[PDB]
Amino acid sequence: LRSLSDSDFQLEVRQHPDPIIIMFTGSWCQPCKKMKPTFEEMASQMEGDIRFAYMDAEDAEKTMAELNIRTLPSLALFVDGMIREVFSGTMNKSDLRYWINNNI
Repeated sequence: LRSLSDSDFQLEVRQHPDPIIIMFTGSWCQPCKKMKPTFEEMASQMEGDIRFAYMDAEDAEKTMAELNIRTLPSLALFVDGMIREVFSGTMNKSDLRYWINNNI
């Protein structure tokens, strides 16, 4: 999965036509380590429907600030370059599917 930084955000999220969910992550986060395989399993199922990417705290300070994202990991779904929903914390595979499909 691609990792994005603040410098990529305008192009890849605000300007890009296709939906994207960003998992915000960090180096010292056990919960993030266990959720990665789930996020990546979901990415594989939804390929060509929704894009999936990471943003590490160290590279996404400005993005996290303006989206007021603290909890880690966090998920942020964008549609038409606009924020749809932000989830704070971990999800198992079934809750993740429900969250995505219910929000698009």
